[PDB]
Amino acid sequence: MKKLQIAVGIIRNENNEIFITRRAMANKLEFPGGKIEMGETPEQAVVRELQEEVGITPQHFSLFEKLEYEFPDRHITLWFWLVERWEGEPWGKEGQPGEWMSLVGLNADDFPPANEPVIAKLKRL
Ligand code: NA
Repeated sequence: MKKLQIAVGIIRNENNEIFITRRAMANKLEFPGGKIEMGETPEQAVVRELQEEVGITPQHFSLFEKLEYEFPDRHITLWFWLVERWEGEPWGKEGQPGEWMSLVGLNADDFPPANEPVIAKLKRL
């Protein structure tokens, strides 16, 4: 039994827009994120992952949602962090250009199914 945990960043600006990436579900939207390494905490992981993939250092953030998946010999945990303040400007730092999408025009169906409960929550408030 081993764990695989993913730190996910929900970067939201002042205009209720979120920074998302598009995939080449050939065009579904996704949140930036990556694996939490051994010896690294969930908070340290989302900061590092965003610094590496998006070019920002999250300063003000909180746990927005936590999803668990139990498969044979593997437990998966997705940590979704709502990032409201940061240093830097999001961009395709490692070739993964993202884009700002307003929540008013976003549909959960545009994201892979795992994101459903997160999008619903984002659009409520
Ligand atoms: Na990574």
